[PDB]
Amino acid sequence: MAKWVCKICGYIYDEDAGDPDNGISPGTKFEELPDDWVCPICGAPKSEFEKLED
Ligand SMILES: [Fe+3]
Ligand SMILES: [O+]
Ligand SMILES: [O+]
Ligand SMILES: [O+]
Ligand SMILES: [O+]
Repeated sequence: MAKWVCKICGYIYDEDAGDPDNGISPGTKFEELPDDWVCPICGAPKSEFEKLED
């Protein structure tokens, strides 16, 4: 599945890994993240993430 990078701090949201400590199970697509989800490192909103793909 896809990876997305936080343009602020460099955290990688890996869809295969999810973010289970913050309520997101593995295999959760970025588009399916709640509107209130933020970067677990720096707190950046979803707007500041970019998908790693051409
Ligand atoms: Fe971040
Ligand atoms: O990706
Ligand atoms: O994970
Ligand atoms: O899941
Ligand atoms: O936002």
